[PDB]
Amino acid sequence: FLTAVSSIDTFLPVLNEAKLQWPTSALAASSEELLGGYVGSQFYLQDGKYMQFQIAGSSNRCELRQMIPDGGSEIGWAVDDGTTHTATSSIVVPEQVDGVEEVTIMQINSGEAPQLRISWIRSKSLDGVAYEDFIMSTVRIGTGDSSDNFVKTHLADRTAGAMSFQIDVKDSKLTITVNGNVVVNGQDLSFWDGTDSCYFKAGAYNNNPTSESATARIKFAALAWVDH
Ligand SMILES: O=C(O)[C@H]1O[C@@H](O[C@H]2[C@H](O)[C@H](O)[C@H](O[C@H]3[C@H](O)[C@H](O)[C@@H](O)O[C@@H]3C(=O)O)O[C@@H]2C(=O)O)[C@@H](O)[C@@H](O)[C@@H]1O
Ligand code: NA
Repeated sequence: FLTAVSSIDTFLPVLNEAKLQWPTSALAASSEELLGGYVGSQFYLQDGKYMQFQIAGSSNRCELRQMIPDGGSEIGWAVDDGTTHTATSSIVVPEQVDGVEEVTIMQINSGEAPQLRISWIRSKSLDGVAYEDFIMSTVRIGTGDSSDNFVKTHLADRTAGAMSFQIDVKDSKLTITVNGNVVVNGQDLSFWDGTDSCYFKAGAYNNNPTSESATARIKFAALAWVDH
């Protein structure tokens, strides 16, 4: 028997501003359904406190997608609209099973391309330095596929305990704070000026696994998004 995330108060504010995509982008449950007790192995309250996401398969997801609050439709904002767009979370990333290679846990996405992904990564070299079992940001600065279109940053090695995140977008600039420490300040987003379809996401989006059955698993102790 699985306990629903909505059975406690902690996540109601974000559930009131999200729909859930599972197991792919086009299959969704509404904010109303989430608030009404949506539950399953993919999305349940673990140990009385964690909004836990689980998903297997290449490019499959169990992921919240930002909505206008209070039964609203899909949100679309812009990096240069003047509003500060802020997402906060506290995440326990447990040990990922063999075959899971990258799990996107927070995003800024849009109708053109992902402006930002925060992901857990098993192993990667960045700017000449090898990192293992760590949290990375990937920012798009163009629409191409080569590495020149991205800025990738080692944010923090994965920790045993909960790790806090804050993503702030204001006036075409991005700041990321992890465990209270700034890890990216003033990253340019101006390529995306005028893109009015941006939105936050969070959960588990399974990227390039080497086994289709390996289940990615991510636990949120807190999640919120706000415009201010
Ligand atoms: O060394 C590198 O940086 C490796 O990057 C690989 O290309 C990445 C690309 O940089 C980026 O991470 C992209 O991200 C996509 C994501 O996985 C999801 O599919 C979706 O969110 O869309 C993202 C996007 O389009 O921005 O994924 C690719 C990738 O293949 O994983 C390769 O170039 C690799 O050879 C290289 O080592
Ligand atoms: Na765990």
